[PDB]
Amino acid sequence: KVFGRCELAAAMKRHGLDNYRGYSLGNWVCAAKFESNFNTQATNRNTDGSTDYGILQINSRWWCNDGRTPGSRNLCNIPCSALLSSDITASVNCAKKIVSDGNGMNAWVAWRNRCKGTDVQAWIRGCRL
Ligand SMILES: [Br-]
Ligand SMILES: [Br-]
Ligand SMILES: [Br-]
Ligand SMILES: [Br-]
Ligand SMILES: [Br-]
Ligand SMILES: [Br-]
Ligand SMILES: [Br-]
Ligand code: NA
Repeated sequence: KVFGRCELAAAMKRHGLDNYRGYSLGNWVCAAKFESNFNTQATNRNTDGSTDYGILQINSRWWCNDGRTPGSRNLCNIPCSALLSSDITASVNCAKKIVSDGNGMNAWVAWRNRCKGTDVQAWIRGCRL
């Protein structure tokens, strides 16, 4: 499923992401846009053999199990396929654990490179919230 911008904002807000760990709602919508283009079915292989999954491109090296990343951990205790549902609950709960591990949203390289320090409010502008 390809969310719309204001649709994903409201879905993130309902799952308690707005201002989670100090990060306003626009940061998370921006991060989803540049990691997945709002597509819950997005996947991308990394050079090391791991794969990134779902609307927030969560990495199989650390966070989920896909059965083909030798020596990885499964810290969210979840199969990576659960991160590809049209319901974003599993993705949101795993993001809350990632963003609390010490490096904040710098864990998402596109956030650091394309969202950090920008007018992130523009991403929720005009949405009925
Ligand atoms: Br957009
Ligand atoms: Br594995
Ligand atoms: Br394979
Ligand atoms: Br583990
Ligand atoms: Br949802
Ligand atoms: Br932080
Ligand atoms: Br914002
Ligand atoms: Na893993």
